[PDB]
Amino acid sequence: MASMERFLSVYDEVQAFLLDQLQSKYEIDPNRARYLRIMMDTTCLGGKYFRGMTVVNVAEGFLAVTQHDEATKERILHDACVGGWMIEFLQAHYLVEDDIMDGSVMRRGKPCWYRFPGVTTQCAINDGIILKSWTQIMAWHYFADRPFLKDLLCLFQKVDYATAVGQMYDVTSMCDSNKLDPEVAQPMTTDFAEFTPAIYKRIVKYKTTFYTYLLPLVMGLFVSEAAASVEMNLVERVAHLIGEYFQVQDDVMDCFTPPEQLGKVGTDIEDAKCSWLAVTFLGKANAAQVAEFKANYGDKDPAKVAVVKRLYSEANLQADFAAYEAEVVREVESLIEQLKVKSPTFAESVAVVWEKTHKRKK
Amino acid sequence: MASMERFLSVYDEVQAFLLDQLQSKYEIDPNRARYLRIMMDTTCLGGKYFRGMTVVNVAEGFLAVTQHDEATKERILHDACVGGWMIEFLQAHYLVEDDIMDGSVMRRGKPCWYRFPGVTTQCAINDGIILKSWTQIMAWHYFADRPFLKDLLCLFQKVDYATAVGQMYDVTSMCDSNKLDPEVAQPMTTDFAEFTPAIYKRIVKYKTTFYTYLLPLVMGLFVSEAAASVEMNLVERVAHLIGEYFQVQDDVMDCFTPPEQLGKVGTDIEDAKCSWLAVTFLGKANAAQVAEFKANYGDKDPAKVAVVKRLYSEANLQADFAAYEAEVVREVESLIEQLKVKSPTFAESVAVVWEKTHKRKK
Ligand SMILES: O=P(O)(O)C(O)(Cc1cnc2ccccn12)P(=O)(O)O
Ligand SMILES: O=P(O)(O)C(O)(Cc1cnc2ccccn12)P(=O)(O)O
Ligand SMILES: C=C(C)CCOP(=O)(O)OP(=O)(O)O
Ligand SMILES: C=C(C)CCOP(=O)(O)OP(=O)(O)O
Ligand SMILES: [Mg+2]
Ligand SMILES: [Mg+2]
Ligand SMILES: [Mg+2]
Ligand SMILES: [Mg+2]
Ligand SMILES: [Mg+2]
Ligand SMILES: [Mg+2]
Repeated sequence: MASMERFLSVYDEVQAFLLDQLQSKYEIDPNRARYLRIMMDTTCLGGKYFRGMTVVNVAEGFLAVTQHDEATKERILHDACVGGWMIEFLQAHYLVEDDIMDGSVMRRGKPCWYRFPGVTTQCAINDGIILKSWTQIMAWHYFADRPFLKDLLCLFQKVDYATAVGQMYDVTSMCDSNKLDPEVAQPMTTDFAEFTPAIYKRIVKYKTTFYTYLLPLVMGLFVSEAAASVEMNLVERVAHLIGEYFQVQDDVMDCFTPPEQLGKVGTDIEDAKCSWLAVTFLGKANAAQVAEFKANYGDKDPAKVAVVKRLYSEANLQADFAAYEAEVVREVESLIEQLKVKSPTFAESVAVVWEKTHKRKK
Repeated sequence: MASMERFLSVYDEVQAFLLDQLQSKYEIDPNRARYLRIMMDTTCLGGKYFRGMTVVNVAEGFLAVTQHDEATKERILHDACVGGWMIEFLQAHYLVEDDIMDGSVMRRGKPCWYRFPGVTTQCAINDGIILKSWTQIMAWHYFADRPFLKDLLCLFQKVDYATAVGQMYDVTSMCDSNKLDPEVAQPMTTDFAEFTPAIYKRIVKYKTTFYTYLLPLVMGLFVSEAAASVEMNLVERVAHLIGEYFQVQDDVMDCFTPPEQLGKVGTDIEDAKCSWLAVTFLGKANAAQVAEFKANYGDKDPAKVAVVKRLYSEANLQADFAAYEAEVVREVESLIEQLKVKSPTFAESVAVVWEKTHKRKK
């Protein structure tokens, strides 16, 4: 695709600036510099680019309906692409750490960064932190001058914090709230009482909807100076909605999509994750299905995992997903309809994002 | 001490705000809220507070020589204390991750956060990231309104990045630059050719002098609006100097201070760290001392470590430290003398910081 290449060319610009700066203000030798180019390529590239592309889409949207000089068109698109990369670098950061926290094996068809032979956990934690700093380095370099800079950075760190908070929700989801205590070794739940639709939704709201949807949509508005031309409550509500759906597909895919298509290998069952499959399962299963699940869930044993998979198939959980999906389509089309009142171009952007998300295979 | 208590009371304010906000905008249950109060207390408290106190000192300095209304005095001190906590929270973040990367056991007389039974590595990585976000949450809450806010946040992230970059230098210091490669398992150096004074100094410049000295000194100026009344090159140079010395003491203490006085247990020998002791040792030892060191360094074996300790004692490395220290006193007093020309009050601040650093025991 010819817009993908234009986005990626801005990466090459950004990568060059970052690496030049390291050699020239941070006294880095070429081998460490090389290491960081590979760390940036490995953790920032080979994804769908839908977070960053989303910023560009929103910006091109306002550009088609507004008068601008050719140079402003250019600047604005360039700003959109750098903004896009901030979010991709923000994601890279989170995935590096997440793969560590989750015990993952592959991502984008390659081993997870920390599993690289010359990397390891000790380095990966810090590479992760580098990824996050890079995002602030870009912002300050490319946007120091822009009227949207405070707003952009205030949003970004609010989104970053929601995500970290959401991450803490996810990684403690298999613990009984009342037993959770830094002094005491955390035992897994036996009741699964907190695998509810409400709690599931809280987890996913924070760990994924802010950075996956809210941030790119609102950033696209910021770099367009168009935030006053939209109902912000509608934007928040639609980003939460689509973002929840996006995480539901992620959960479904963890268990049911073969790793070669997915580019990563599922770990939710092993990890005892409060995943959409698990919550939906516990919502429809009988007494004997529940008990069989309690005795097999949250263990690396390939045979116990096989059982949970067989339980999930038995429970016919694809019916539940069709119902789920049908309701989300209702509400998304609704919210897009509402967005049309003050901003038809933006609601068209939302519709493209939704379309891409709905039709996803990996 | 009665200024320590006033600083800590601002923590209680900040802690309350952060935790209230979680319950009221982030839907946190009391048990997760509790977990984060203990994580904040454990990682933010029980240290010397010299980074944050340093901001307060600098601010009180400009307040004694300037006319202000009683309310501005108050505001400015409050701002200084919140600024101070940003750096303490920034340090907390770095120590949580560092203890993981370094394989440490204790800090401030308690197990390292990740070694807590109810915490673990998976949670600690993220608690760490929370710590860093808290710093931006404070800034934006307390200072959204202040004229120094861009400057403060631009500096902070520049300092944060230098540190992360310095961390990558430290954790790869026992690798031969030319062998370092993400695809290939990293073998320790056999030559120790990169354990030089120049390389040592580059490591420490980035991993410690920016956040330990540059940031608090410059932040104290920012919240005082007094940055134009100082020679910034002199500030940078003195912060680098004192900060290097501070890391040298840290290295010396790692090996030679008993854990009960230190509050942490040394790991530099085991970890193959490019530490001041190692570099100085390699700088004065004979052919047979060097070879004996090469065969014992970078191994957890208590007996190989015993040997490196015995080699360090043999080499009479406390003479070298006295010479080192005598030269730093020369240059610090020099730089403080220079600081007196445009700003005598600030140079007095620097002198207090230096005095505290020089006379430290843990
Ligand atoms: O590993 P993946 O891709 O399956 C999965 O999506 C990863 C993921 C989702 N949301 C976040 C937020 C921060 C870091 C990682 N995140 P999950 O949430 O299931 O770990
Ligand atoms: O663990 P400590 O206290 O001995 C030691 O000081 C810790 C340390 C120094 N500088 C940094 C910067 C970021 C994180 C940790 N840092 P070291 O550098 O020797 O790990
Ligand atoms: C569910 C979430 C938010 C994590 C998976 O992220 P993506 O599937 O967007 O990862 P890439 O496309 O960037 O590989
Ligand atoms: C050498 C450095 C910079 C790390 C040790 O930091 P401190 O010795 O300042 O840690 P606390 O006083 O905060 O425990
Ligand atoms: Mg994961
Ligand atoms: Mg996860
Ligand atoms: Mg997943
Ligand atoms: Mg350490
Ligand atoms: Mg270290
Ligand atoms: Mg140390």
